[PDB]
Amino acid sequence: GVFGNNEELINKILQSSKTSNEPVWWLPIINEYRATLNSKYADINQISSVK
Amino acid sequence: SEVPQVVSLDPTSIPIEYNTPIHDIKVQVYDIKGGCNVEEGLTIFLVNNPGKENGPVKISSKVNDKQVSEFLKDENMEKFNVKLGTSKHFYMFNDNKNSVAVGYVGCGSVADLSEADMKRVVLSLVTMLHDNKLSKLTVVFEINVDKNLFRFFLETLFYEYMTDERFKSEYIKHLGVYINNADTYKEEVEKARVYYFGTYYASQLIAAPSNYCNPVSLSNAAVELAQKLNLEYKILGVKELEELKMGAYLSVGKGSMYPNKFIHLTYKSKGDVKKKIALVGKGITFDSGGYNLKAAPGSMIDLMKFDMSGCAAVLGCAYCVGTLKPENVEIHFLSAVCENMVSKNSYRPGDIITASNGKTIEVGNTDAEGRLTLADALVYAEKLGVDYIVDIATLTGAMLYSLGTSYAGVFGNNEELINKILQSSKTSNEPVWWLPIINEYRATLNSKYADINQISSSVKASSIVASLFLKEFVQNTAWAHIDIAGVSWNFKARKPKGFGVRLLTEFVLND
Amino acid sequence: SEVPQVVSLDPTSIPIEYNTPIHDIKVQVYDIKGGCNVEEGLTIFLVNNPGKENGPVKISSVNDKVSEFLKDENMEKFNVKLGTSKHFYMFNDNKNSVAVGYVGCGSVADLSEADMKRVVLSLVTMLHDNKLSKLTVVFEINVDKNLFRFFLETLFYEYMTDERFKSTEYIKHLGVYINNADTYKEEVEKARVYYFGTYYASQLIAAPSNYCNPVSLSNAAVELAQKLNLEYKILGVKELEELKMGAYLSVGKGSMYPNKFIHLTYKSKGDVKKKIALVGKGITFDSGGYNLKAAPGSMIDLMKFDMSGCAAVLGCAYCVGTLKPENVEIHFLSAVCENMVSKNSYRPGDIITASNGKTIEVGNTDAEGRLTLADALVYAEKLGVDYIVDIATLTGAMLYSLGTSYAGVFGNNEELINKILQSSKTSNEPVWWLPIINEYRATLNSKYADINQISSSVKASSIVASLFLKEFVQNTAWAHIDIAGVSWNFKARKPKGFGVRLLTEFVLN
Amino acid sequence: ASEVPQVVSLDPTSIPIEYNTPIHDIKVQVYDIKGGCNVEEGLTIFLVNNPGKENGPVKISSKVNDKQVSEFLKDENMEKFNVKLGTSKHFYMFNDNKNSVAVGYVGCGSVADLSEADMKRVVLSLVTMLHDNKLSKLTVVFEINVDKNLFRFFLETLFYEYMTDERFKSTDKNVEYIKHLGVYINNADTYKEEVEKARVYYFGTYYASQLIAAPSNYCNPVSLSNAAVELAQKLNLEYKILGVKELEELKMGAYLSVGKGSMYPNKFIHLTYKSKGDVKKKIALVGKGITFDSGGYNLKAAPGSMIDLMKFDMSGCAAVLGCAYCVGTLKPENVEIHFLSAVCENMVSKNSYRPGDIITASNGKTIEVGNTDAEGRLTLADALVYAEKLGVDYIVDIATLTGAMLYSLGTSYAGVFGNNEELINKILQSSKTSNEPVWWLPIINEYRATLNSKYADINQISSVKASSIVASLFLKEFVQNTAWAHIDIAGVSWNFKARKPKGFGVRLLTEFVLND
Ligand SMILES: CC(C)C[C@@H](C(=O)N[C@H](C(=O)O)c1ccccc1)[C@H](O)C(=O)NO
Ligand SMILES: CC(C)C[C@@H](C(=O)N[C@H](C(=O)O)c1ccccc1)[C@H](O)C(=O)NO
Ligand SMILES: [Zn+2]
Ligand SMILES: [Zn+2]
Ligand SMILES: [Zn+2]
Ligand SMILES: [Zn+2]
Ligand SMILES: [Zn+2]
Ligand SMILES: [Zn+2]
Repeated sequence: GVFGNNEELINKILQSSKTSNEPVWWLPIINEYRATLNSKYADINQISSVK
Repeated sequence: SEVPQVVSLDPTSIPIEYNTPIHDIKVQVYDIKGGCNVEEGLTIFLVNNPGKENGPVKISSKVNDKQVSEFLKDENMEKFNVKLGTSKHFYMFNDNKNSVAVGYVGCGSVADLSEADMKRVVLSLVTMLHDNKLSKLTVVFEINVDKNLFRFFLETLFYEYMTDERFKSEYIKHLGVYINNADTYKEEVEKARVYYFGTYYASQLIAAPSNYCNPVSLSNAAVELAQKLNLEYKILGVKELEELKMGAYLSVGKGSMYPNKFIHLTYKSKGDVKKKIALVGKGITFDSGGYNLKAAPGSMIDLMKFDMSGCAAVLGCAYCVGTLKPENVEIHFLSAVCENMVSKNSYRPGDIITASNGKTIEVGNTDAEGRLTLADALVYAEKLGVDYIVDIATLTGAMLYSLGTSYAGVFGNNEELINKILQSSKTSNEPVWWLPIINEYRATLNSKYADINQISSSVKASSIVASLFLKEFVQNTAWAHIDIAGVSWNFKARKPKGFGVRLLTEFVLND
Repeated sequence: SEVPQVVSLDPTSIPIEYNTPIHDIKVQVYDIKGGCNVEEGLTIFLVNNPGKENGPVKISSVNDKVSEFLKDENMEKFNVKLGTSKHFYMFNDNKNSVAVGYVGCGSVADLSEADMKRVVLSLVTMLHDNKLSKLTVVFEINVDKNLFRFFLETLFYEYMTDERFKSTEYIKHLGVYINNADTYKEEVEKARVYYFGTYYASQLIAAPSNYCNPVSLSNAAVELAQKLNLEYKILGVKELEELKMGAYLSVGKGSMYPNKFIHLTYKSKGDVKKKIALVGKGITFDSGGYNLKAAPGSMIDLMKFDMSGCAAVLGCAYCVGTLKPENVEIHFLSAVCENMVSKNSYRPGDIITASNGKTIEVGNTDAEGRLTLADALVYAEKLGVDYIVDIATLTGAMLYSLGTSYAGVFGNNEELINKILQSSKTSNEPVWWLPIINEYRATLNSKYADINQISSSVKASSIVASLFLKEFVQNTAWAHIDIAGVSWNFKARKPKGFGVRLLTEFVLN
Repeated sequence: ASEVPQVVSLDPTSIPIEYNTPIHDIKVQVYDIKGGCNVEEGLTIFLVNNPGKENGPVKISSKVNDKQVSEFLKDENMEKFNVKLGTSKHFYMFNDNKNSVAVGYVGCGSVADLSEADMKRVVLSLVTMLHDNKLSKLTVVFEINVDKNLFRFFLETLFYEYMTDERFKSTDKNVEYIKHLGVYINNADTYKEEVEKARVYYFGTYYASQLIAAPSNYCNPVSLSNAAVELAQKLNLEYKILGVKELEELKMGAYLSVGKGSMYPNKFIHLTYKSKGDVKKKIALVGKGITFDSGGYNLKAAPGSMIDLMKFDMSGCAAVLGCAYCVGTLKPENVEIHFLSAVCENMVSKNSYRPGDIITASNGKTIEVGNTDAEGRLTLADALVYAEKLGVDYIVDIATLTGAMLYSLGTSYAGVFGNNEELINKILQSSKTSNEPVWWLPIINEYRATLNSKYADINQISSVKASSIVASLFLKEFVQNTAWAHIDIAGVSWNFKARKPKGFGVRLLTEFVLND
């Protein structure tokens, strides 16, 4: 699986995947799940409590 | 058909609300460039603050009321911030000594609002309404929304505002909207109200417990829906299902006290037909798992009336299509409805059953019941001679591990159809992500004795494997499969989402 | 009334022993001051020793010169460790062979509920391996009038052996030497009655579920009512439909046995200054339903025990019907059914309607007891009674809370709680008061129904369940006795018949 | 003051503590309702109910010394709103001086006597009005009846929830605490004494909360004992911290074994308060101080285990130090109090103690370990032996001991066990006046036999699921002839929904020390 913050880079990853013949699939970074990392005390949680 | 009972106190029909209080709301849209009137009711400003995170609230719209303008001055509003979803509202008297409420909902610091961002904004509004007895709500959009997102706003507002009290023992009458380019958005209002009910209608079917919503009662409700819309309808019973040789579907329901019922609605255009579309929905009114009983920690068996969400999504689409009445199109709404139960009459792990296309199938897990019924529905669908077959189903719990509770996955054998669905996901704002059918896993379905395995032994990646199974029952037609298992139920709100209704409708309307 | 069968070899009734060898035992009680004589059988001295580790035994009295065996020098070789025992056989003055011995009662002077039980098991052990015709017991320790009765009751119960289901002896006389004997004599026949009431309950609980089903159990209740002389009424499905008991009826939907609501009634010849309803959970087998008991620890092979509340209720009916109390009206209630897996069963998620109109969302088909108890409490309150006491094996959490010795009681009225606690003291069946915390009520707020059956969370399972039941009592003092932890004796692999003596002491006081 | 060991230099060497909180900067003024209410600057809130009528209409019943604000609050206008418990509404209006003021209410239901949970629900609603609003002044008007204790409880709880812990934030923080608090109530002069008593109890509670919320890399045996020393110094309390060598001398084999696997040396905390008066009662308070409970070789690996929460296993100690603050501040008369905690960390190592190991307590009793995750009773055992040698009238210990508390009493009520009815009844009474709910649970002697070890004097655990009772039976064996009580707060210490500690026990223990 490939995740990213930039479509140009991701597609380059996909393009390299095609020519290297090492298969990779694009998966989404879903911002709605970001709130599950809101820690009560630290700046951020390491993990969710959203499987 | 007569719904069988064990005792006389067992319900014989699903209660359905057709006339909702939402249908009583007169909606008016005004242009923002002209300023706001704040006479009656509750007035809410949707405000953001670009580049300053949790920044101060600043209203920037002239209001034709001196008492409310003093309230909305910057010195007073800077006492609030725009953190997404945050809200404040005050009750006060305006210039003519009438009681009004004014407030805001924070829309963050990001110009571009998402499908999720808009949902949290809407919930904040809804929280104020569930505490409000007033007759009018006015919403002022000091943010950017396209025509689609504005419709999504109304749909979501409508959906959340409505409360289901069928099993229990002061709604607004007017909705005002100030938005830029108002006249372009007016056409979205009544389209939203339709999309609203289709989703809520599906919601009612899903939320209905399995003693209320069973194969017979759901098929009866489908007929009743068809009669109110005027759609051709046909319910296939066991005897006909036996002569169509639908052994996979029929096996699944053997252990139920309720006869199998196959739902077939049809919309036909008065036009000439340039597209035939079949929509297929998973219709398991309760998934106990059968002899593969759902007893493992996490199985969520208390939630398993929801396993007919796909079917509900299809009926929800049927309402919208039957109401909006698109042209040049013929739509078949299909669902092989049954109940997956434990009994002496139940089918067993290891049983080899024969689908209606002649393929023999070895059952390895009776809780993989959905793909077995869908198999027969897909064979039924393709013989209809359609251009597109789209199935939607709460098929695999694995989706929770892959895409989660917000995005559904779409699989298919045809890239154009997949692309059309993604486009439909993008204009309906019901998020879908394209997932692969990896052909290399196909060998894991090779049975030693039967034509094909029902499940793999091996290859965790069950969502793909389930799609590989389904692909075997569509021979020569463009087909797509949407797993809504992760997204169907709203776990936080303890209610259904009615997911898929708007997605499928946008697919038939914009194609 | 006819028990349905799958095959002809299936039992159509519960076998019941009414006339036990215990009812055949001659009991007489003497004052220790007159001395003891050791004619026939086995004579046992109950002795303690304040300042023991445990310390040596010392006897004190015997009108037969054998006084010498029990001399201080020989007896000092044995110790008084609670439960320790030794008995020796000898020839007496009349050249007859007699057996003499001791049971150690520790050093704590006033013996408790548990400790006295340990004494009895030790006594019973000697009786089970010996062919005695008479047993004589000497109390060289001090006990209450109530604890003595408890001694007798427990003795009788542990001594009795259930052989109903076997394919492949008892003493006829019991002697007791104690001081102020004339004060204890009234306790003897009361004990034998409490014995059978307890043993009767034990018989019902121990009866396997193929023998003890909703029909066969309701039949036994009628037979009990008939011999006793108690007014009886048995509700079948058609009158339960009437009455709209949807919660109770859903639980039994998956069973091959029709639901039967048991209603026995006792009315005093006195004038009635108290009307009491006793309600018992009567699940003849708890499979758990679609929430099948498949998890480790569920003990599904024991779930015939899930009608212990019902059994306790009928056992109480025996004592009440026999002892015939004054100024009391008692209703013996149990909504009996079976929780099974079937095409006809109720499902997780189902919304059902109780007889008071409240809609209930089922979250776990294994939370079946509170569903049946809900309708029973509505029915109970409709009789227009002053006190409602329900007793049920409701929650396994009780094992984590109080364990296997003390039962928990919950309630809405402190006086009723006070009477139950007082009854626990004189009945010597240990009970502890637990709180109904209203702060947890919100966990039952359903999205669709009037109320949730269970919490989704809130591991305070016993308290949440008590909260559930309380919603079905509007204006009556009600207490709830949870015997899920105390009903079964795991070590001895038999029932305790817990609650029979507790409930009876409650109506008597 | 000892040196906190580090594995890397980035390891924290002290627990951050906020002593001077924005709450302490708040000027609190109390007025009598009979003089009327002035509707100021800031936000003015009415606490209203409607006795015997459920979700009934709102009616203000206190003279407002403003014609414009009286007119707005006339009930013609107010009955469109209801008093449903937790409900709240905001009002905007202009007063007699043509100034803009804010007014509102919080519904207090229909039950007249508000329980502690109800009042919390009232307070939580108040805090929502305080959050996201930049008020400079908050005014509360009591149109409901509360006794002196419940009024104090109102303040304590208000302060607690209003306060936000930002010690461990760096790149996350945003907007502003009120500086003034006005209270309108009838018979105000009787309630004035509760104000500063609340401010103290609040912080003792928040102080305990801060220690518990502190993660185990911050809050360890050394850093926690350091914080206790530092606290004693600010309060002029006598302190002594026992290290490994003294604990060895004192032969505390049970306590010392538990800490063998930790990189942090064991630290025993002993604070003391003595009145200049003559001492007429001596009390020992013992708190469980496991800075992290991994479970040891009985590792917490089962699904319900809550291993990320186990920094909270020193809540008992935290309540005790929190009590020390309150006592050290209020300075009670004729009393001598010992604040004790055997602090350590239960870890997995080559040096860890093993399941099956037999250890010797300071009173000579040999103990067979059956489960290393039952480490708390081992530390309390030596702490209780230490406590009794001090020659006190009462020994009260408080601990997150058994998860069974969640199955028995839940998350709201703590359990108390004991060997003396008069002590149990003083603790229960303290629960009433502190409004920290506690319920009396039994120590069942029939269960003592399962602690009968084949080789050691006694087993650490049974092999009988009544864990809280068995643990109490264990502890009872380490108090010979002194009145003793055990408070199991395992279920009530952490607020799961809020995702924070409660600081449970501070007010209960403090009230217990004060009312004799
Ligand atoms: C299903 C209900 C919760 C009742 C159930 C019960 O308590 N089940 C649980 C289990 O043993 O798995 C459990 C035990 C202790 C603590 C928490 C949960 C009881 O056995 C019953 O079926 N009564 O009808
Ligand atoms: C097991 C111990 C004797 C005490 C321990 C405990 O009670 N654990 C729970 C229990 O026994 O109910 C639990 C165990 C496994 C899985 C889930 C929950 C407590 O957490 C602790 O370690 N205190 O120090
Ligand atoms: Zn399934
Ligand atoms: Zn399914
Ligand atoms: Zn059950
Ligand atoms: Zn049960
Ligand atoms: Zn532990
Ligand atoms: Zn611990």
